[PDB]
Amino acid sequence: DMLPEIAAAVGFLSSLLRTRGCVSEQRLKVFSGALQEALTEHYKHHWFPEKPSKGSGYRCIRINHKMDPIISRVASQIGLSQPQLHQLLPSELTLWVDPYEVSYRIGEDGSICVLYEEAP
Repeated sequence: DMLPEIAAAVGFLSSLLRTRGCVSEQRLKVFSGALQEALTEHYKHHWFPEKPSKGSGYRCIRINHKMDPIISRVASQIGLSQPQLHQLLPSELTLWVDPYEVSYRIGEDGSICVLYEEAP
């Protein structure tokens, strides 16, 4: 039903902001909630538990020269600018949020790390 995978993904980003930033828990709670909501809306029509790769490119969260637009706008709601995000988050991040598995990679050549796995 998407909640756990989205929650794990948002929990990861929130943890990066807590550790690297000086961001209050009030703000981190707003950020976590709003991002969970935003991604739930974004992923609604692009979530196929029986085919986890289907929609994987659409759902993937990327940070390059550009910040991911959903992260940017939710971050703005808690008073973080994109320049700040560029500094607080890893610079070459890919975060895949798929049915039964959330994983990520930092840098084009970095390891693939599994954040969340669960059995269908």
